[PDB]
Amino acid sequence: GPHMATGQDRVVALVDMDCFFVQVEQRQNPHLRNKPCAVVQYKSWKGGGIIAVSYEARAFGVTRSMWADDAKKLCPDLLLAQVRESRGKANLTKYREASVEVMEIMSRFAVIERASIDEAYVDLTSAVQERLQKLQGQPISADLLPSTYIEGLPQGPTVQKEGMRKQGLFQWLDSLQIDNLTSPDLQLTVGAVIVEEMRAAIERETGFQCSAGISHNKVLAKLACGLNKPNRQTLVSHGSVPQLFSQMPIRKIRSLGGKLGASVIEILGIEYMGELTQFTESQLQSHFGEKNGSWLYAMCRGIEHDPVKPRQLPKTIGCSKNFPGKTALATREQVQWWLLQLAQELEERLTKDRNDNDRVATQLVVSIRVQGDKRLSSLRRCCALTRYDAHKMSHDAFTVIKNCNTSGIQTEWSPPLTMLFLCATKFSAS
DNA sequence: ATTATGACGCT
DNA sequence: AGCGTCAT
Ligand SMILES: Nc1nc2c(ncn2[C@H]2C[C@H](O)[C@@H](COP(=O)(O)NP(=O)(O)OP(=O)(O)O)O2)c(=O)[nH]1
Ligand SMILES: [Mg+2]
Ligand SMILES: [Mg+2]
Repeated sequence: GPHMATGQDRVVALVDMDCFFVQVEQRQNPHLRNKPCAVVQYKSWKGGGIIAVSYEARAFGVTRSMWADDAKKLCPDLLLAQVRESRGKANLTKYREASVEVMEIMSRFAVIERASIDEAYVDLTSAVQERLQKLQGQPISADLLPSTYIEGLPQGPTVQKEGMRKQGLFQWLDSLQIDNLTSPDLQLTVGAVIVEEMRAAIERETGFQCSAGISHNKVLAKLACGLNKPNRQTLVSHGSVPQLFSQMPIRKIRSLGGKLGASVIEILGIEYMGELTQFTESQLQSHFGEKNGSWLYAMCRGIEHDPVKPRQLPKTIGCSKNFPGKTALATREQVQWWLLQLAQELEERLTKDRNDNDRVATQLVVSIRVQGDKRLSSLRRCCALTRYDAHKMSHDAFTVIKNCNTSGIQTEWSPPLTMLFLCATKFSAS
């Protein structure tokens, strides 16, 4: 009743750049704009692997993870841009720099948490209180929400999508009590106004379009963001959760798309998020552990407490390359050469990070994969990172991994290596 | 032969 | 510390 917390204390948004790497390449090359196009890394093997797809190309069935040659079968006029190659490997610097452009604009409006190269959570609670004081009980005009969808509306008592959007928004605004400065629905609405402004600023100052979700926590904001892509934003209210979750496959919720979600489905014999409400918190904890069980009990009611961490910069800076099938490294000279290439890229990125961000990494993590292992990492070993020197870093990585070489011979490497990975971690202010 | 990252939980 | 899971 009156003591049952409803998880409506915060306003949280999730901003995700639409087909990011594609947009970066389309800004640079106008010939790619408003076309089916995709971004690929490498080229020789099956045309390269697609990692980003414009919405025009998605209409033909092109997806991430698809080989470019296969995508061309679905979409013969697909345009391709290739990721830059440096020191023998894909180099993603152009997209990281574009990411920084966007994140610095977002940070003008509120403290953000960088969740990926192209997505950030925003805690808008305080900004919303400020705007509410400025409004002075003035209603919110639909004109201030020109790209906003209200999930679940319209309902009750009509052909085109923009008309649908406007009907739902009008129903939402008509039911708003702008008198009450602590109304959660009002707070979400003002949050949506602020996100319209943030998205307008991003597009004006970078050329990039994005989608966004506005709700009371990170998981609902993330789910909301996906409901109306591209170039739109969606408000998911607390009240919309029962209907939304009643047909929502468990795997759609961030963190339940893998083994844990499969176990929820299999153990409980359910399919949809909403079905979780019928279990007690102790029941869920008994199946899935204390932490997961409490999290699921709250999440299926729309409640989640994970804070938006004030963290605009990545916590690690890493370099990795796969050596699949027959390209695997089977000589010591090979392993040393590729460790050096990875370490030279890492040195370049670390030196730029130190100059930009007043910090220094102190730990080097070396990960390898050996032929035959189905795991991402076969071995992970750390050593000290005391100088930004590529030859030192590559020598240190070789020292920590050299005992994996089964070959009695000194020149050969067996079993051959199918992945190398260097990661700088444990930053300190400098 | 998807690949290149990056975050975080467990023990 | 090293490994696994979840992303994508
Ligand atoms: N190197 C690499 N980059 C990747 C990979 N997957 C994605 N990227 C890169 C390329 C992506 O552009 C970027 C952002 O990832 P998303 O937000 O998941 N996809 P997007 O923004 O394209 O589409 P949407 O409109 O649905 O949000 O990360 C990968 O496996 N490897
Ligand atoms: Mg995106
Ligand atoms: Mg993203």
